[PDB]
Amino acid sequence: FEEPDFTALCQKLKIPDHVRERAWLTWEKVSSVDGVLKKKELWGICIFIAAVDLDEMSFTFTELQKNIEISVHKFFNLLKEIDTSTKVDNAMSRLLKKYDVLFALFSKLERTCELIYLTQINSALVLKVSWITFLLAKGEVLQMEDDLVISFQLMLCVLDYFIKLSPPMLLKEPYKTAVIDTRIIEVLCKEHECNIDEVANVAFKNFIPFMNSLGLVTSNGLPEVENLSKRYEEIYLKNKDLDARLFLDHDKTLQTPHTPVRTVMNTIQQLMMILNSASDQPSENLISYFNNCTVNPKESILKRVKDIGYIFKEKFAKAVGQGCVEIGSQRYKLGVRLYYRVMESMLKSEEERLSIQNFSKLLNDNIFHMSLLACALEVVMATYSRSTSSGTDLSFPWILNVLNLKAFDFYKVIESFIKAEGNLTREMIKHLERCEHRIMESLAWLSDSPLFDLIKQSKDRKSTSLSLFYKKVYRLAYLRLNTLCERLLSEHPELEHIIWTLFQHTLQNEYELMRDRHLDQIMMCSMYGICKVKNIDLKFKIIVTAYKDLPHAVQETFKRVLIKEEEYDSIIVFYNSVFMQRLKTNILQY
Repeated sequence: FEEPDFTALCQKLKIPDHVRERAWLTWEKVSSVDGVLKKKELWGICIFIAAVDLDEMSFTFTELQKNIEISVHKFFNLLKEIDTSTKVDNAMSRLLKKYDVLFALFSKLERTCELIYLTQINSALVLKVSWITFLLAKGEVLQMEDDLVISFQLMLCVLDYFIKLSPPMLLKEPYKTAVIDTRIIEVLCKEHECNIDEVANVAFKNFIPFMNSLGLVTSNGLPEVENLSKRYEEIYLKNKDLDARLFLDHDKTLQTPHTPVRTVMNTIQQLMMILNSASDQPSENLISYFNNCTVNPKESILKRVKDIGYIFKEKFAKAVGQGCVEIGSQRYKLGVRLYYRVMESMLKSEEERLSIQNFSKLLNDNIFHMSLLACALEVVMATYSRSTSSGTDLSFPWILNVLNLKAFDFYKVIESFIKAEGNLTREMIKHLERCEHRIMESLAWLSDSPLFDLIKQSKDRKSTSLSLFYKKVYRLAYLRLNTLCERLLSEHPELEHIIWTLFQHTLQNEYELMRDRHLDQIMMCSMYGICKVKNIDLKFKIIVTAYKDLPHAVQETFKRVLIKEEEYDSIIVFYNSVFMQRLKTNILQY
């Protein structure tokens, strides 16, 4: 069956035989299903799929792109059509993220250069050397591969270095009459809404040490452009990544309210407003409430903060880069500034309501403090990340594993936090609400979770935390169930309430099915399970396609579902083996 053009492409990418024969088998099963269908683009994608699942990348992703002449986003889009394995999805995800971040940074770099150098050692030269230098500097200090902020501050340091190297003649007027001194790193931090202390730490701890490892290749300040270019190529060929040097030629392979970096840099200043009066220590009023307690909690509170900042900036560095313990430090400080601030707002607001000053059960509750702290930290960590409406591994629920805090417990504080801090931006509020959504949809239903005891200790007839939670889950569950129903079942509106009854029945009387599973999986199975006993043609592929268009739905939710303990399959396999096993004698009634 193997068309020659395919075997040709396979050869140009040095594809091994097992990979060739699996790239082809994939092309067979894909053309077999139709709905997508030049046909060369799809071939390389099949090759790429084969070379990821088989752990045999004999080619760099840029090489593949050079051959099927596809754009990065286009490649990604087309891949969503194919029933690719989760492992491919991870691969393309990481690659998509890497590209977007790199593109943003490079765009920002090239944009800034045209405003520093009047156009014509010269501007074109420094752009090349700054970018490749940064490219190498990035790889040494950062282990994230998609952290916009630290990368950008790093890039600002690189830029700073080469502006001074530049003769002031070809510099534009702010910078020209400025290198004649250290005002350059200030001007940038002003022009780009960056903290001067954040940048200076990166320069001292990361950028400058790195440059000092380039002495053998630098003459007259300037590193050898070509030696670095070769040093980068060595790493590009190794990761089989994308050749990021190509941005310099505006290479086609890499062509596609505020551009991505200024966006995130501004929300950071928005956090600097909110905290422009909060010390990293309990204020005297905070200390008042402490002293006005039955048991003075100040000892346990100052210690918890110390203990957590240790586990934090360590874990931070484990994920961001070992040479970044100090930025983990200056992130955590911000969290503490917020944390103490909100705690003062809470206590004060609580005496306006309770007319007392002894808040001793509250202030000595260990779970309450960890909650409030994890929450202040999250606001901070999210302020520093690329907005997740494709986020990161520092994204929620990263902060929950650091503090060893159960998601349910974390959820209970969100509402009071938002209200206690009247200065949270709408975006921060919206992000916290989405955090609550994840706890509701899956996290609180994890195997080790207080929730299942609130449920067990309600299987009798004092339950109130359990009821407000269930009321919030239902709202989420029905809202999702309903947009799905209107899209897929206009012609049978009588089914919706029926499904919802089965959905409710499961969350309530079969909760031990949600254990380490996802709410939307119980939703999708409920639609299907009912549609079948009432003989409506609604196959899972249809259900699952509609599911993807939901606000924050991810493919892994239907591709990877817990069947037996430590056993993951598809939602269909889940439907038949487990979901129908427990609910057989309930869907009888319908």
